[PDB]
This record gives sequence, structure tokens and C-alpha cells, in this order.
Amino acid sequence: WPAPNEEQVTCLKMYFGHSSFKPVQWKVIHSVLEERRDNVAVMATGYGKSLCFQYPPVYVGKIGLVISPLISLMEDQVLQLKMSNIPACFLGSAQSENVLTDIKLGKYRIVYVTPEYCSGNMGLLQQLEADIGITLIAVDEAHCFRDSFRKLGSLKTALPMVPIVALTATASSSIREDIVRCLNLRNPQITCTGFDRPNLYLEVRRKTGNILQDLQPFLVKTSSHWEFEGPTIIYCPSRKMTQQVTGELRKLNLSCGTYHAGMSFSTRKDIHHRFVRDEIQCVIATIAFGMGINKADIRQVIHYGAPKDMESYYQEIGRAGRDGLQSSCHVLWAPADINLNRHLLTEIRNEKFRLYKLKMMAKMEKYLHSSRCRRQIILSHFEDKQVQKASLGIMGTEKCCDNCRS
Ligand SMILES: Nc1ncnc2c1ncn2[C@@H]1O[C@H](COP(=O)(O)OP(=O)(O)OP(O)(O)=S)[C@@H](O)[C@H]1O
Ligand SMILES: *CC(=O)Nc1nn(Cc2ccc(F)cc2)c2ccccc12
Ligand SMILES: [Zn+2]
Repeated sequence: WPAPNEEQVTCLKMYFGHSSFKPVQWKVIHSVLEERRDNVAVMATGYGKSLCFQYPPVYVGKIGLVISPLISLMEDQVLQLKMSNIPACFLGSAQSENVLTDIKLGKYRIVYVTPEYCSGNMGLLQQLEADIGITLIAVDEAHCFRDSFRKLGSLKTALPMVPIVALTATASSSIREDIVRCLNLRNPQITCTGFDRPNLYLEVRRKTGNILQDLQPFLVKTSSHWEFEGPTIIYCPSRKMTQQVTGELRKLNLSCGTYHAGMSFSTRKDIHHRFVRDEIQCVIATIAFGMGINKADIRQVIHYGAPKDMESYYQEIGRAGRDGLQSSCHVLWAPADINLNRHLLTEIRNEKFRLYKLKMMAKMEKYLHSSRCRRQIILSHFEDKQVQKASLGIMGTEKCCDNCRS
């Protein structure tokens, strides 16, 4: 494996602020830049998946195409890029003609587009590659599904020289093969970023049948006022449970924001941004709240109800402690929550992924009932080459998990 040169490291520091590339980030970046190779990267939350597709077009001064149906989330990525002096935009049906002319003139490094727009404008994409050059096409599977990827199968046929970086939130081997055939990838480099988040203390406790009684141990009294220790996310299995929990917390005059897909994108965006600006201390959310939170100091994550499955749990708690400081992740559960989760696993159309999720769910109930190290149970899914000294140094201590405490 080759090392990045001074031009490469200086570009990383100037436009991204990082002094070094993480091992898997450099494997993906180098393979796209030098070998023009398709990549499939199994991405664990918190690693740094964005640099894999944002950095290459910035370094070569060309276009990087980012595909996702989530337009609602593209503004924050575009706005963040423009703040780091990286020209970026959203390209769509409702975009002005002057933005499209500026894309054709090579004024934008990162162009965010939907799968739907791609399908209807393949000729524009071919013109863009011939005249300007497309460094890469990035596709996040977590942002979508096979029906949305069916429109993207013509990408490798129309742009054979443009490498595709497909990012996925699951280690499922059948999903990996589905994304390879859906996008017609050619000899893709397969990488994975599974890692321990050692600054996350883990704890599981049983629900008492009373919301305030369950959440009271997490609250501190600052002079006379009840509040959380720091920025907190409470995950609920339903929109109705987010409303119940919020209503109870507001009886204590706690600074809250509810977040779920029943609220408009405008109301949701408002809650998210109030959390980032620290105007609200707690966000009570369904799993709809998670992607691109852009909050480094989440101190506490509470799953108010058993998590759907072990893999989902691993990904959701990864939104805590992005600053590297001490954070806590608590699960509050009852055996009746498990009965409910089981029924929702039959509503998976891929029987190969449904069985994968069923093994992940069986691991979840074992994890919840266990007397063993929580971190050891989660890390038992990774190869030893990914478990480092920092993780071993934390396991067996008070800062690891409830079962490692005395
Ligand atoms: N080379 C790097 N050096 C240091 N930190 C990095 C590096 N690459 C990424 N990170 C950090 O890794 C964290 C996660 O970044 P990403 O995974 O790209 O975030 P994201 O794409 O917004 O994903 P979500 O939606 O928040 S999971 C951030 O704190 C990054 O700044
Ligand atoms: C190589 C690699 O990172 N593998 C990987 N395996 N999983 C599955 C998993 C399930 C539950 C859990 F607690 C941890 C891991 C994942 C998930 C996410 C990213 C990578 C991987
Ligand atoms: Zn432990």
C-alpha cells in the first residue's frame, strides 16, 4: 500500500481539517484515484464515510456525484461543504438553469442528486464525464433498497470508466451481493470499518412500567431545575411513544424536542437544528433521527424499549460521543418489547436478509439478558485484527459497561 504525498495531505488539512487519513479511508480514496476501481465499503457509524467520496474530486478539481433520495438531508451536507470552501450543490428538477450551467462549466466539486434524476438525465451525466470528468459516483444503501437501485443499474453501462463507491450500513453478505449486481460493479474492492467506540459506556436495565420512574435516574438537579447531564437522544419504537415520553419530561420543565416522520420535514429540521445549537437538551426520536446529526457532543443515548436488532443497536449508539469524550448508552427494556419486534421482522421481503436480521434479533435478546461484558458481546462480531489495545484496556473496568462494574 502506497502513502499519500504532500499535495494529498495538504488538501486534506486545507479543505477537511484532518491531519491524517484513516486506514480504510485511504484504501478507498487511493483505489478510486489511481485505479479507478469500484468500491463496496461496509460502513460503521462514526468512522468517516463522507471523506471517501468528498475528498477525491476536491483533490483533482473534478466532479464527485453523490446519489441519495433524501433531498431533505442534502442541504446540510452542501451547506457544510460550502463552509469549508468546497463548491457544492444539489442538482434536481426544481434547480435553476444557472446552477446546471455552472455544473457543466466545472464550478462544483460535489454534486448531490437523486436516483430519479439520474435515470432521467443519463445523457447529461455522460456529457459531464466527457467534458469535465466524474471522479466517482457515491451511493449510500442506508439512504434508500433494490427498487431505488433498479434505476442505477444503467450507471456502469453508461459510465464504465467512472468508479462507484457503494456505502452500506449492514455486514449482510447477501445485501453486499445485491448491491454489487444492482449497480453492475466490476471487481469491486470490498472493505469494512467495524470498530469499537471505546468512549461509550454501555448499560441495560429493565423498565419499571412508569416513564418518569425509568428516566428519573438520568436526571440531575441544577440548583432547583431538573435536567439531563448533557445533550441526550431518547429512541422510542413508535411516534406515539415519543409523544408519551415528551409529555412526561415536559411535566419536569425539561428542554425537549420530539422528532418523528409524522412531523413535516420543516418541523423535523427545526428540532434537529435546535439540538445542534443546544437550544434543546433532549431529542425524543424514532430511528428517523440519526443520519447527519452533525452533533459531536452527544453525551447520552437512551433506548426506551428493546432495540430492533444487534446490528441496528451498534449503528444507533454510534451517534453518541463523536468528540471522543465519555458518553453513555443505556437500554431500558421489558420482555414484551421483544414480542413486538419479532412481528416486524416478517415484514422483510428478502428472506436472506430477514434470516440475517432474525439472527441479529436473537443476539439482541441474549445481549439484554446477559451477565457478561456488553462490549465483548457486541465486539464478538468483528475479527481480532479490528479489536485494539484501547478496547481491551476499557473492558473489565468501571468505564466499560454495567457488567464490568463491581
Ligand atoms: N481522516 C479523519 N481523521 C479524523 N476524523 C475523521 C476522519 N474522517 C472522518 N472523521 C470523523 O469521523 C466522524 C464521522 O464522519 P462521517 O462518518 O463522515 O459522518 P457522516 O457521513 O455525517 O455520517 P452520520 O450520518 O453522522 S453516521 C466525524 O467526526 C468526522 O470528522
Ligand atoms: C468487517 C466488519 O466491520 N464487519 C461488520 N460486521 N457487522 C455486524 C455487527 C452486528 C452487530 C454488532 F454489534 C456489531 C457488528 C458490522 C456492522 C457494521 C459495520 C461493520 C460490520
Ligand atoms: Zn464490559
